[PDB]
Amino acid sequence: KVFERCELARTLKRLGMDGYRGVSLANWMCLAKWESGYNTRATNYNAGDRSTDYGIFQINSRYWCNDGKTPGAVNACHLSCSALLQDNIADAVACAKRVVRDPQGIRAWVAWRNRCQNRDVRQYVQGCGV
Ligand code: NA
Repeated sequence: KVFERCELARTLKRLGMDGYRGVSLANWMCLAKWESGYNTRATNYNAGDRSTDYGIFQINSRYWCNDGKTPGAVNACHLSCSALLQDNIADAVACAKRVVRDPQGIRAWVAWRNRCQNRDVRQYVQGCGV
């Protein structure tokens, strides 16, 4: 499904993402916006290394979830990558929390560095009542 901005903001807050490991809600919103445009069914195949990015946060199969076709991969979130394509984002959120628990934190997503880091991200949550 494709979330509307404020709808997603309220959903993430309820799931406990605001300030999770120091990452503000607006940063997670900026990340979801640039990664998938708030689309839970988005997938991106990386022909260069044979891995695929899944869901709203575009989580990669080489380390985070299992899709069976990615070479030399692990599954740190202990999930089938299919779980990251559901309309209900509970599992995608639990896995995103795992990703940021790693030593790079939010920086793990290159898109965050490119479009969110050191920018005014307030706009992503304004008017949402969060
Ligand atoms: Na994997």
